[PDB]
Amino acid sequence: MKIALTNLPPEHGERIARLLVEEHIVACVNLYPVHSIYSWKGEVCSEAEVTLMMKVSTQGIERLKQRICELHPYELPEFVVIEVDNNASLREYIDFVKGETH
Amino acid sequence: MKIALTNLPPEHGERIARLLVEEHIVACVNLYPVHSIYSWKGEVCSEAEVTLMMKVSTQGIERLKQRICELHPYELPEFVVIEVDNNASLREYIDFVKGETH
Amino acid sequence: MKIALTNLPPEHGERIARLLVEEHIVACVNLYPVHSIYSWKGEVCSEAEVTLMMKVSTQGIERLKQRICELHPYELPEFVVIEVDNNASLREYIDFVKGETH
Amino acid sequence: MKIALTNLPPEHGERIARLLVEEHIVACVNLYPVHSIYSWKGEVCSEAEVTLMMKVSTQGIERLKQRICELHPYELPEFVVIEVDNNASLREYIDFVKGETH
Amino acid sequence: MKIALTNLPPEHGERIARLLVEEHIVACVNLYPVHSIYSWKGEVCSEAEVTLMMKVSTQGIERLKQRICELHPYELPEFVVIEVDNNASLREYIDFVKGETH
Amino acid sequence: MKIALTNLPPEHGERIARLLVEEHIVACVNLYPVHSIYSWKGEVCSEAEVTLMMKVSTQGIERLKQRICELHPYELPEFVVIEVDNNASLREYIDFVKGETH
Repeated sequence: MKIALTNLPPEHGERIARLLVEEHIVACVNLYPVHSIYSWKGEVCSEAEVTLMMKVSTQGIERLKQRICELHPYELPEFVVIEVDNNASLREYIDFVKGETH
Repeated sequence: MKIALTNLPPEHGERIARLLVEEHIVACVNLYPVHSIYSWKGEVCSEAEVTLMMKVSTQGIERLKQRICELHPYELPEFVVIEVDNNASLREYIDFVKGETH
Repeated sequence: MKIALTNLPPEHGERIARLLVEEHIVACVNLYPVHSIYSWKGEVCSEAEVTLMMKVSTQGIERLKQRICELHPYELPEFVVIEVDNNASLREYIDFVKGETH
Repeated sequence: MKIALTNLPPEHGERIARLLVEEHIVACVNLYPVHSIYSWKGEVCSEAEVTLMMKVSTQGIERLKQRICELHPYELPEFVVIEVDNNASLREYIDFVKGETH
Repeated sequence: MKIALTNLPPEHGERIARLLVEEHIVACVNLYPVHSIYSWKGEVCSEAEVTLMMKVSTQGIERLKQRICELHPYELPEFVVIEVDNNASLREYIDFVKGETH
Repeated sequence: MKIALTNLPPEHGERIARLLVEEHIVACVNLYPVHSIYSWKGEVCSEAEVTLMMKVSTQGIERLKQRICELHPYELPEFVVIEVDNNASLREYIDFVKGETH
């Protein structure tokens, strides 16, 4: 399995997280609000966002990336994938994540 | 060192995080609330949870996993381990984490 | 690219996050509050902190570590670097992070 | 002006807040996530919710109540009006809140 | 009804809230984490706390105050009652709050 | 005592709160992040802000208002005073709030 992150305006975060679970593209999402500061086209931007921490099988990652890009309101969305130490994690939890990712 | 994640109902999060530090199974825990959406036995579940981001030596991970499973109220708890780039991290901070993990 | 974490008292979190983006040492920071429990010099410490989740090019990490250490109010600050699965992430987002990291 | 409070599931909180601002039923809304513990039909319930702290003109309250009852997903919604000390508050802020409310 | 506020250390906030709901001393509690900055014995204090926003019937307030003073870990606890506009609030919500309070 | 509310950009919320406590203009401040949706000059605005829930003595309110207007970065700042039921609240807490306010 892996963890994937994106950030969404709070309008869309929950909607999109819900869809991803309904469509079984991810097993589980944690959402929490966040304050983002970034450089964009020569300016320091400060925004209210929600982070989606998404739990998906390692092979379901490509499909997730595709879907995020379809649904995401930003020209250039964040999609950052983090590697999980699968063998140090709880075996039955990874198996669960794999099972719910169709 | 590594980072480990679990999610707990807010009732147990703080209690369990406190124990793990008192028993020196982890060096440090960050707790923050989270909204979780996941698939479970054919249903979309939506819950209030607290994420525990736990900082532990690389070899203390097995013991942490065992302890989490003993204390965790869920049939199938989340326990996800994330690999840390140890050499790009601050050396003295990893040494601290190692030292507090007995 | 990589993700880097530190935790700061809420007094300094925002200030420091802002500087790092203005100085183009990181592309983007997400800040969120956190409750931290850790062992320090024989005692269980409980504090209000803010987590800075920082997005930086893989080679800009050394400079970030140096800067964090210059600005951070703690004797021993947290600086934890997490490896990103660059090829499973969105290519154009990594390119963006690289571009904003001077 | 007055402050009104409601709690919504995260899936509806942001959507509904947005609408109330756009329709000029409230001047401003502050949303923040919350863990709700409540008694309901003989069960202790524990939910992820988002609080909407709404700023509205005194004369706009009944419309807000009406609209909240229309849009709210719950059978029995929360609508709680908090008493503002209008003389002690800042005049220009109250005026702003009056001017954005219809 | 009225709203009552207190702040607790995270280790006690969730436990205490749960009790007050179970004992039917409050109908509902919303908890959310908070950073507290306060003056105490000549020191500026900075703490992680969790706010409990409690819904109780008017006649239930003194019991709530009494129970808060019994359970609260602090020498001098916070107990602040906020004035609800009962006529402008939703009747059925107030009634619900009355019915869950003893 | 009374409760006063304002909202600030995250870059100023913590700094300003700290000052008001140090100068003994408020006894205590609770800060928490918030997503603000508000109407402003014909635009629906969506911002990251931090709420300051401030505890002050009744006679200290005007100074607090004055100081908030001085320090606040916004042209038109939020300053909203919430009505506390002083008899129903805990006497010793009110007294503490009076004693820390000048």
